[PDB]
Amino acid sequence: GITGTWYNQLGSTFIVTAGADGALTGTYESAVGNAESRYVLTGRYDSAPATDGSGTALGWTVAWKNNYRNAHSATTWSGQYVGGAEARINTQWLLTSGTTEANAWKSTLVGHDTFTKV
Amino acid sequence: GITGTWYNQLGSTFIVTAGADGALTGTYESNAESRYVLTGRYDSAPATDGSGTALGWTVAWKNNYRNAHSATTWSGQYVGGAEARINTQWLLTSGTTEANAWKSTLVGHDTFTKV
Amino acid sequence: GITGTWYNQLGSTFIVTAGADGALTGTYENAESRYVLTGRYDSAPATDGSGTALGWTVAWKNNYRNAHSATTWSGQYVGGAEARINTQWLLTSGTTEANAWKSTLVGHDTFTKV
Amino acid sequence: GITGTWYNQLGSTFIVTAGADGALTGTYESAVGNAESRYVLTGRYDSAPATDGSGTALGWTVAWKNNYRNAHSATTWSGQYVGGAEARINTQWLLTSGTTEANAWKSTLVGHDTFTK
Ligand SMILES: O=C(O)CCCC[C@@H]1SC[C@@H]2NC(=O)N[C@@H]21
Ligand SMILES: O=C(O)CCCC[C@@H]1SC[C@@H]2NC(=O)N[C@@H]21
Repeated sequence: GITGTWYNQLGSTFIVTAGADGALTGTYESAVGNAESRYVLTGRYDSAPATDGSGTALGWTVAWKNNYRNAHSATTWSGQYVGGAEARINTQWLLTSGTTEANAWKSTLVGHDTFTKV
Repeated sequence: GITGTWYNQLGSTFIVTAGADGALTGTYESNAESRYVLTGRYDSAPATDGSGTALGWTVAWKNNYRNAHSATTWSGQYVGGAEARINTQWLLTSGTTEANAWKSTLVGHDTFTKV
Repeated sequence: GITGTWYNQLGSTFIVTAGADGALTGTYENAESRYVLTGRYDSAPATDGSGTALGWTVAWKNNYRNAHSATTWSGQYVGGAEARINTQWLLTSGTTEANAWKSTLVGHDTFTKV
Repeated sequence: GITGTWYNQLGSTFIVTAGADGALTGTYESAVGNAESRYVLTGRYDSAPATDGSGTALGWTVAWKNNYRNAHSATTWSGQYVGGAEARINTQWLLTSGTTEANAWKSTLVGHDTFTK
């Protein structure tokens, strides 16, 4: 159910596969920031979630370097899948750049993404 | 210099291998009962100008014994030198129902040291 | 633009007055559910269609309840017909040190005038 | 306890007064970023915290406008005061800049400061 192709509000594309032991792998395509083309993502998810109507906790990372570009940045997404009519992944993310120690205070962006398969 | 074992101040320990393909893999020890698979990515080609190396990993807090129905992501950067550290901000997201989704997510920071 | 009554999607409601010198003052909503708010905004935003930087704080104490916590919202006002306040918030509950790593929740809210 | 002069790890100066009512008032001066001289802050704190040795939840905002400069941004600190031989305010902060709709994805920095007497 998590496996498949997803989109967010910004129009990025995130092609995950959810493996057996809570492994998340795929590519990420973002509509924004220092980034063109596909980046490798990997993460993890809760492979044994709750029956009680609770969602499925997951997260992934993307290092924004590929064969064409290196932003010297990395983003992590934290959130939960929710199945149903409109299945969706509500996330919060943290994007950190490689900064000198004098710029580390301003090294990290925070934001939230919502993914859907539409 | 990311490869190796790292300690935070909370008593948590992580062992990670920094692969040549920007891969970050290892275990997180929050007692095998407490070890969790870690997976992430890092800037395999950092600047040499005094910048740290951006990185992120994730841990889903399920293993063969427990499941907290949650996941933590770390996003931060490796800083070399004789006093090396990984400085991070994390997001802990819990499995909740929709009416509880506002209370799904803890934020924090950790520093990691080679010790 | 900001001054007035804002509603989020959780039904919850706040009324604020932005004073000329970036003050934000109002209440966050049932008497028992009303709390004092205070914040600050950029009283002189760019004129480039950037929104208006602002934030505020609610400590969750009133004469009826005390949750021993504070929420702060950091976001920006985006005016016009359909105005929105898009925020991010940190909720921190007083904790012992031992539990301080789990002291602070994060999320986001979007408040509208309707 | 909370009332006083505070500094963070950045060499920033946080000068705050806590009201009986739960109001925070004061001035912040940051060592870093698009800032010089003092800025107005306002906040709230729990004016009747727990008895369990829990910290005092609190928060404040600085919109970064003063007569010297304007960064079109606001930082919200959220945290707790911790009494003791080493009084300390541990916080997480959100710095949101006014951005266009297009750049809103990168409007908000997150970070953490701890303030010492
Ligand atoms: O460093 C860069 O400029 C590249 C960052 C990638 C864009 C971010 S990651 C969080 C958010 N979600 C997206 O789909 N895009 C942005
Ligand atoms: O937008 C700007 O450049 C002004 C922001 C002020 C710098 C920040 S606020 C969070 C952090 N704590 C400090 O003492 N300084 C920085």
